[PDB]
Amino acid sequence: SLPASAAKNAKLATSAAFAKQAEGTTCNVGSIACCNSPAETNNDSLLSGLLGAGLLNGLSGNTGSACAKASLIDQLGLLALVDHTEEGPVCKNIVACCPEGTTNCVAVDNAGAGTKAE
Repeated sequence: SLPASAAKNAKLATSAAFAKQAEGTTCNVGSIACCNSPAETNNDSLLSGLLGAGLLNGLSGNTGSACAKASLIDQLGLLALVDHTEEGPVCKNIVACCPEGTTNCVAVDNAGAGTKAE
């Protein structure tokens, strides 16, 4: 357990499929996130505050589908919008780009269901 030792990668532990996602979807590395259906992301009343470790916001124009970033995943690991498959840690539903700090996240999918090439 030694952070930032010869590590030139900052992916989702593996990504792979999530990397194909990050290549197929127009987003940014330090603003890469996953957003889930509001009823599930907000399933827990504490979950709503759990995703906002840095006082962040939800989808741009849609207060409900909040997005947790890869850094947030290494901070808490919000399983509300994260799904696990043998391809690695991947999106649960909606893929979008979200800033760490304070502002909404932009969605470049919406109606694609956050699919990834294998």
